[PDB]
Amino acid sequence: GRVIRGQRKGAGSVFRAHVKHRKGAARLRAVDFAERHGYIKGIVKDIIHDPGRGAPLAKVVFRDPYRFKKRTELFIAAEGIHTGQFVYCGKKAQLNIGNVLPVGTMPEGTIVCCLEEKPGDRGKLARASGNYATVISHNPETKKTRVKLPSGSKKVISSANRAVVGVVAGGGRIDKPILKAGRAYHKYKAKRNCWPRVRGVAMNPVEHPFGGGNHQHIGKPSTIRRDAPAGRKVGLIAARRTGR
RNA sequence: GGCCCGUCUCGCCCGCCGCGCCGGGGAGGUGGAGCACGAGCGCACGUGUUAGGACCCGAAAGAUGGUGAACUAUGCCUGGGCAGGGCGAAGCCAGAGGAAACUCUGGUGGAGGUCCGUAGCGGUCCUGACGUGCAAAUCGGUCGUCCGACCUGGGUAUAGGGGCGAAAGACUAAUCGAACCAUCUAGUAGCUGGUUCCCUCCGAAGUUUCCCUCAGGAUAGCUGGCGCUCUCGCACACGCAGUUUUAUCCGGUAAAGCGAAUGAUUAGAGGUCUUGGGGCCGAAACGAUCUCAACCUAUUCUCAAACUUUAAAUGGGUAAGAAGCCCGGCUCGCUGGCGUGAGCCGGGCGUGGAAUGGAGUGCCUAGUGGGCCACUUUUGGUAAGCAGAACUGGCGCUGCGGGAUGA
RNA sequence: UGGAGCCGCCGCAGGUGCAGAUCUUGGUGGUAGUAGCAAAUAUUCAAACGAGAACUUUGAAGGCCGAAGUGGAGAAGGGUUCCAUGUGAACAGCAGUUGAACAUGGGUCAGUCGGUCCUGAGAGAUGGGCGAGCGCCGUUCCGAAGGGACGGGCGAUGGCCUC
RNA sequence: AGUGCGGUAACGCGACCGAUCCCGGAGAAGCCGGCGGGAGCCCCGGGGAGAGUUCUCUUUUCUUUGUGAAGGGCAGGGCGCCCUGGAAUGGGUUCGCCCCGAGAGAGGGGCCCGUGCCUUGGAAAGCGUCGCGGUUCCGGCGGCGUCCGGUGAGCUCUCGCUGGCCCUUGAAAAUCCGGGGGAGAGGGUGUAAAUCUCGCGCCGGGCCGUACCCAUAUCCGCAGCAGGUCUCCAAGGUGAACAGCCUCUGGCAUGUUGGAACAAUGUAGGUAAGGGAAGUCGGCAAGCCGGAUCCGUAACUUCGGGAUAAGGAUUGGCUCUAAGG
RNA sequence: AAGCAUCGCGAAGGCCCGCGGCGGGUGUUGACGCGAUGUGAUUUCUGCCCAGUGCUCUGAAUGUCAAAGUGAAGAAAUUCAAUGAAGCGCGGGUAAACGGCGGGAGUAACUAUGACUCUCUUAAGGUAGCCAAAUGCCUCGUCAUCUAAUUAGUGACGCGCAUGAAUGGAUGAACGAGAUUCCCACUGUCCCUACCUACUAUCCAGCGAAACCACAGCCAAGGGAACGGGCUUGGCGGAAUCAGCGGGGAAAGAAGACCCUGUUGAGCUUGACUCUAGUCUGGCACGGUGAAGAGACAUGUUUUUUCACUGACCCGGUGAGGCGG
RNA sequence: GUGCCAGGUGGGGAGUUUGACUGGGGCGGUACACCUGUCAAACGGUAACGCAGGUGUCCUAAGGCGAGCUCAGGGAGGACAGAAACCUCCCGUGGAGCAGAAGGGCAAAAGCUCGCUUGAUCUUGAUUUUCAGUACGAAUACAGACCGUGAAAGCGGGGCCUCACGAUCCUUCUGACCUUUUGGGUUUUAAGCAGGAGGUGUCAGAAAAGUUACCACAGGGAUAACUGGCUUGUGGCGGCCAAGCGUUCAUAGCGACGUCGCUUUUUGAUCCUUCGAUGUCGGCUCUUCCUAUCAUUGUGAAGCAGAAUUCACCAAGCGUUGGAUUGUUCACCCACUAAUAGGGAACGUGAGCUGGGUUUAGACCGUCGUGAGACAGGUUAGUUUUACCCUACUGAUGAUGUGUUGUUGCCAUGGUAAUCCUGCUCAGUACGAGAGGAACCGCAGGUUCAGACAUUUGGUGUAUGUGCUUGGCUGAGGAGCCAAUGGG
Ligand SMILES: [Mg+2]
Ligand SMILES: [Mg+2]
Ligand SMILES: [Mg+2]
Ligand SMILES: [Mg+2]
Ligand SMILES: [Mg+2]
Ligand SMILES: [Mg+2]
Ligand SMILES: [Mg+2]
Ligand SMILES: [Mg+2]
Ligand SMILES: [Mg+2]
Ligand SMILES: [Mg+2]
Ligand SMILES: [Mg+2]
Ligand SMILES: [Mg+2]
Ligand SMILES: [Mg+2]
Ligand SMILES: [Mg+2]
Ligand SMILES: [Mg+2]
Ligand SMILES: [Mg+2]
Ligand SMILES: [Mg+2]
Ligand SMILES: [Mg+2]
Ligand SMILES: [Mg+2]
Ligand SMILES: [Mg+2]
Ligand SMILES: [Mg+2]
Ligand SMILES: [Mg+2]
Ligand SMILES: [Mg+2]
Ligand SMILES: [Mg+2]
Ligand SMILES: [Mg+2]
Ligand SMILES: [Mg+2]
Ligand SMILES: [Mg+2]
Ligand SMILES: [Mg+2]
Ligand SMILES: [Mg+2]
Ligand SMILES: [Mg+2]
Ligand SMILES: [Mg+2]
Ligand SMILES: [Mg+2]
Ligand SMILES: [Mg+2]
Ligand SMILES: [Mg+2]
Ligand SMILES: [Mg+2]
Ligand SMILES: [Mg+2]
Ligand SMILES: [Mg+2]
Ligand SMILES: [Mg+2]
Ligand SMILES: [Mg+2]
Ligand SMILES: [Mg+2]
Ligand SMILES: [Mg+2]
Ligand SMILES: [Mg+2]
Ligand SMILES: [Mg+2]
Ligand SMILES: [Mg+2]
Ligand SMILES: [Mg+2]
Ligand SMILES: [Mg+2]
Ligand SMILES: [Mg+2]
Ligand SMILES: [Mg+2]
Ligand SMILES: [Mg+2]
Ligand SMILES: [Mg+2]
Ligand SMILES: [Mg+2]
Ligand SMILES: [Mg+2]
Ligand SMILES: [Mg+2]
Ligand SMILES: [Mg+2]
Ligand SMILES: [Mg+2]
Ligand SMILES: [Mg+2]
Ligand SMILES: [Mg+2]
Ligand SMILES: [Mg+2]
Ligand SMILES: [Mg+2]
Ligand SMILES: [Mg+2]
Ligand SMILES: [Mg+2]
Ligand SMILES: [Mg+2]
Ligand SMILES: [Mg+2]
Ligand SMILES: [Mg+2]
Ligand SMILES: [Mg+2]
Ligand SMILES: [Mg+2]
Ligand SMILES: [Mg+2]
Ligand SMILES: [Mg+2]
Ligand SMILES: [Mg+2]
Ligand SMILES: [Mg+2]
Ligand SMILES: [Mg+2]
Ligand SMILES: [Mg+2]
Ligand SMILES: [Mg+2]
Ligand SMILES: [Mg+2]
Ligand SMILES: [Mg+2]
Ligand SMILES: [Mg+2]
Repeated sequence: GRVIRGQRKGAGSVFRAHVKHRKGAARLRAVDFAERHGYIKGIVKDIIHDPGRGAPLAKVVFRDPYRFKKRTELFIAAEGIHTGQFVYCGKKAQLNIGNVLPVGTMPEGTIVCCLEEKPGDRGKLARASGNYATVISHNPETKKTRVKLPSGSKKVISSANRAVVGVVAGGGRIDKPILKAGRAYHKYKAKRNCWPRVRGVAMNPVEHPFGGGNHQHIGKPSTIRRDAPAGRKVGLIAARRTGR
């Protein structure tokens, strides 16, 4: 048969991301002497909307402590961050909203977001539109910390890394329905070509493993194993349960 | 008969540089493509069987390497475009009714994947026109939509078992259930079509057996050619038959029979064989009357491809002599009271019933392996110009006279 | 008729005889002077040129496209098709004195109009990696990736070595 | 002493030192609605020049009736620009909004666009008329005019203000400019260093394409093919309309031919007494209604609609009245 | 398509591309995200079943279990025995996974049926709803109604060959170039046809092909290879043509597509036969250093469990900008 | 994590297969390897998806000897005991049994019961059976040994005879003081020779699941779906006899139990033509033909009194309707009518029409299948090509002879055409108990058809004849024009 969709998505070139009008990479400020020992101050110039993202970004300008130059950064502004606000960053930073500081120095129970997974990767976790990670417990020896991710998972992350304080601005975005194929088209047009999703039962049996037959039925069990090959692994990928 | 090699059986004898798990020999079975005082080699010609393009033309295919996103499918970048009207969302103003609570009314306002509708986009219906057209998909009326999932130019990206698809296996340059170009490739085909001068002579088969065999091959059969071995209407013939006769056997078919067996089956008559049921005279009785289920005795009617005592006609084998008789004698390890039986020698006797034939034998070897019809017999079927058999003859392969025409 | 080679016999050899193959090439008939030259209302009179006028030209009349045009200019594409003169052999499915046909010529002038410059979607080199290999992957990734300039110091020629 | 001066200020004047460095802006931003300013075109009342009718009328019908880029001045828009002053009895104000003690009305100013008018260009040229020079060749010669105004939700273009929508936020770089600093330079009392050049003066700007068609005949469809192909401009009338119809500017000969008759069957339009779908698989085709104004509008419903539901009346011309600046 | 509901994934990850690599898309991404599904707005509801096929969880409590390694015999090739990973078996979960939802017996004061109870193959046996449906062979089921007449339409009944609950059931406003039935007006659809117009067709001036063609062409019967233009017997036949016409030429158009055969293919599916990419697991090498601990042989050898270090190797950031005492 | 092995998963992907016979193919069966009786026509041989059947086993004895008896059944008897329990006598040609299906064969056996046994052992050939005179399987006499049994003759190397079974290659076991193991010697191992086994049931022997309506190719009328051809079981129709129905009375009208025929208007049966194509159903239109006559004309018979209605003859001349439903062929219903008879012409008729439902490709539902998919199950939307050729026909010029022309005509031949009904009088009469209820000739007219014609009426209408008007244009009036014929 043909190569199925999803299997065709790996090559790209029609399925790549629409990264034309996006305003850059939303990354934390990298670690240095000021991040490690003290704190350096920056100003929030403006807040911008990034295409394909439900969260607004914030242009934050710092002064470079080694060369005379105003360094700008792309943070994700917490809900409540206004322009003209002094965002501090480092180890000695005070605990308030929009003030990135390490998890080993913050008290536990702190609602944080834009969390680093490994120390130094400029912010990876819990930073979509309204999500937040919580700090459960610390550990003085070996510098480890327990962090609850917004999926309910509970992860051992080292205490050396940092996160901005608060929730991601733009919460409640999924509470409103789309109401239109047009609004869903405009939503995914800024992201990537993935929205018109033909069900594989309605397809011919040569471009999908569920197509064919005089009636639109699946025919085989839709729950497939993890050890399934490419072009076959279609349906419910290694389902533990499947019902309501 | 004899000999060589392999294998099997029964037994003994001979020789040594090394006396042995040595080597050789006898007789009798049996297998070999052997010997038995050679016949091959080399070249050329004809035919047949093959491998090769293989008599010629022909596929649906498969693989390898490249070319296309000028059409179309989708994503991105940059530009362009979309009259005039209808309904009147939020917000806002004013008035009226009442107590706030509030409720109506008149405006303003211009939202909608809203409505009519132009340009644009597309193509429902007339299944209209045309249908060797204007056109390898157009035209007219009627149409759907026309501010958002809209239309469109240029640039660009995705390339063939790949792409792309609001998903029709649709599109991918008039080519898509796997594009196009070139090569392997003159791919293969038990399958269709065709196969080129004359005359003479001979001349078929659709059948046996086997094959994943049923449109085909192989093998026998039918056929042609090349020959050989012999005989002679030159005073002087051994053998052979789709033939008959003379003797000798075989049958179990037609017919006939079942007063004979097996199976079916009709009706009277005479006998308590022997019980029993509906029964009638009787408490009952083989005491009188008959009945049928199975009883007997002689009779009587109709049968049988898978019954038969009998039993034809047509048929099938044999013998009609010299390869036959009559004698005398050797051999035997078979059998053996002497004897048998078989094999070798030597000698003596020729028209072996009718008519007709000149016979025997060895190589190659094409085509065929779809048949059909008719007298008689016969299976299945209501029957068939139906299907399937037996002998024989025809058509096929064959004209000619007749049946008006015509296998 | 033709104008330059050819045949009989003995032998050898072959790309050696056509009526077919929806055979291959070329040519020609019936059909047949037939189908047809019928989508978007329409032409008419007089004169000039000529051998020749329904189609050329001029004048007049009547019409059509009706400013989302049958108008005036560009892009892609075509490449001389643009213009003048002459011809009417072939083409303009009738004709033509006409044409985008033929034959001679001629015509496109830029600091300001565009390309040229930049970058977008993207393409594509060096390093690096992969691959038997033509090469392929990738555009910051396993890079010593700058060839520039101010102020000062040394040295040197050129121009009236002062500058 | 002297790298300028003026204003309360927004800022202005013809220049008005300045580096490596840093910061910022322009480049550089969606779609739609509404309003306002300006232009081009259209309309009306006239005045001039030339053409048409004038069998009757018509101070009449048609054409024309202007000024480039580049500087200066002034109208006209916009201001989220500044000063005085502090407002409820709330005010100003738009089509709608909206604004105001974080400073509204009322005064006084300032900046930007000024494509509009005048002005240099510039009336010499262009146009419309009348009359001539020259046999011809001849880019001519002269007499006049190119004027005064107003309206409009008019069509198109441009600029500005404001609002709506987005689970859409609507591009980069080349290049140019401004600011913060003060490394550094200047001459020492008539000169200089400087002039992100204030005015003038001098030289140069190389290479490539430039014609025509652009579409019922110059392109692609085998062709002068009823097909396909991206755009700019858009007159008058009727009319809601850039719908349809007629006309002006411009264009053409009816689309690979004409003549004579009007047979059948065709193709495309129509019309039919009486019946109204009885025809046919099937109201297929055809036919009825249709614009606007005034009434009126059911069931159901997601309370938005249905809905132009269904169903009635009117529509011409002429002469007036009243209202709308 | 929005709405609804699932599944996987916390980055040495999920899905996927790639001959290849510290390769690449999602990713300028981070559970309100990405990838794979089913159903298809609103309301309401989504019953029972894990026996089967799938998917998934742990388990030295373990049947099967390859290679490498361990021990025993021999002169060795070789053989034997124990150990024996993942996966299959065993045990839970899972139906908005694929799917399935039948029979038998007893039982109610008329009969009938079964509210109730037990069992089967195999796990429950069709729940709420709905229907002669687009779904019902019988069938044109039965009744009511629409008609003069209805195999059509609508409303009810359920005995439903063979309806049924996200393989979604039911209802439902608006919408539909979707499919059916009736009614009002309307009309040549028809009774039943008629006439007019334009372009053709007709003739003419000029120009002018193409399909097709064994020979060509009047019929009745007979026979034939079983429907003759030709043969036989009859009927008979007479030059050259024009406009129509559709009866014939089993007219043309294309080596029937239907059905069959071929030891001919191709697209697809899987519980067909062989394989294979990917993926999971085990062994050897890259692969080092220390700590305690358990087991086996035996009076040093092997299987090893976890932790600690970086020095190989991997990941992240930077303009490798302050790392350890 | 990489490199290399090992194990699981694997239609994500690749290659390939999906037997044969067959009154077309699938389904159903094996007629695919064998055996008996018949077919089978008196040697043998002989076919069909001809008939009845049977087989892929079973037997340590059911094999091999020797001995003794007779079996099944019947009659007669005997306590329980009867029809069948056990004992005895007689008859008893096999009418029982021999493992099975059938046939043949058999009486001191080939059966039953005993006693002993393993000839059911090893090794060469020859022959028969299907046959090509090749195998395999089975069998037939023998030959050499070793044996069993019996007193011996002899019998026996499997089953009383006809079936009970299997190549190459590979593997396994057994046997020889067997050969080789490639320089020589030993040993393990391996290869050889022969015999047996592990099996090819499609049985002379590939290793093998489906679907295609998205399909393709080479062919076939060797082979179907249509029509045509033979037959007529079936469908329809007509006779022969005559027990009865009919108040008596077989035959006015019918007619059982039986039997003889016609038709291709129905379905069957066959495969003879066509698969280098003969357009596959209905309906619309239109023409001709048959009679097996519904009505009309002329008649005969009735259980014909009249009316009405049945049977039968000559007879196809003229008629056989409008609709609701269904695609319908059929069917049923409403109404009219004299009557609403049955059929054929390639199941008349697609270069005549339509495309309604079969019968492409898109879809939805139900059943089946894991699936792709299938369903004379239901629904929906689905391009209907060409005549200008020859003939036939409809019309039109014409043509040959009459010396040429014109007028007037005749005529062979060919076509043919009229049909049916209502009202009045007869007549409320004939007839009849009554109810009811005719017929002939006349009179007035209608239905269908045919041939004409436009006085009237209706339609058409571009005399573009004449008014009325919408928009635009010629300066206005007048006169007009365009708007594919502006409209009325
Ligand atoms: Mg589909
Ligand atoms: Mg698949
Ligand atoms: Mg199913
Ligand atoms: Mg060849
Ligand atoms: Mg050859
Ligand atoms: Mg070939
Ligand atoms: Mg292949
Ligand atoms: Mg269509
Ligand atoms: Mg059509
Ligand atoms: Mg035509
Ligand atoms: Mg399909
Ligand atoms: Mg001869
Ligand atoms: Mg064959
Ligand atoms: Mg016999
Ligand atoms: Mg007999
Ligand atoms: Mg043959
Ligand atoms: Mg036959
Ligand atoms: Mg030669
Ligand atoms: Mg020739
Ligand atoms: Mg003509
Ligand atoms: Mg034309
Ligand atoms: Mg032009
Ligand atoms: Mg020219
Ligand atoms: Mg010409
Ligand atoms: Mg103010
Ligand atoms: Mg130009
Ligand atoms: Mg133009
Ligand atoms: Mg017009
Ligand atoms: Mg015309
Ligand atoms: Mg003309
Ligand atoms: Mg033209
Ligand atoms: Mg009428
Ligand atoms: Mg009807
Ligand atoms: Mg209609
Ligand atoms: Mg309504
Ligand atoms: Mg689901
Ligand atoms: Mg459920
Ligand atoms: Mg389960
Ligand atoms: Mg229920
Ligand atoms: Mg109806
Ligand atoms: Mg109903
Ligand atoms: Mg169900
Ligand atoms: Mg269902
Ligand atoms: Mg013929
Ligand atoms: Mg015809
Ligand atoms: Mg064929
Ligand atoms: Mg074909
Ligand atoms: Mg075969
Ligand atoms: Mg092959
Ligand atoms: Mg293929
Ligand atoms: Mg398998
Ligand atoms: Mg496969
Ligand atoms: Mg294949
Ligand atoms: Mg077959
Ligand atoms: Mg015989
Ligand atoms: Mg005995
Ligand atoms: Mg012996
Ligand atoms: Mg015996
Ligand atoms: Mg299908
Ligand atoms: Mg089918
Ligand atoms: Mg045949
Ligand atoms: Mg037939
Ligand atoms: Mg009959
Ligand atoms: Mg009687
Ligand atoms: Mg044909
Ligand atoms: Mg035909
Ligand atoms: Mg008669
Ligand atoms: Mg009808
Ligand atoms: Mg027919
Ligand atoms: Mg026809
Ligand atoms: Mg047709
Ligand atoms: Mg149809
Ligand atoms: Mg279909
Ligand atoms: Mg003609
Ligand atoms: Mg006559
Ligand atoms: Mg007038």
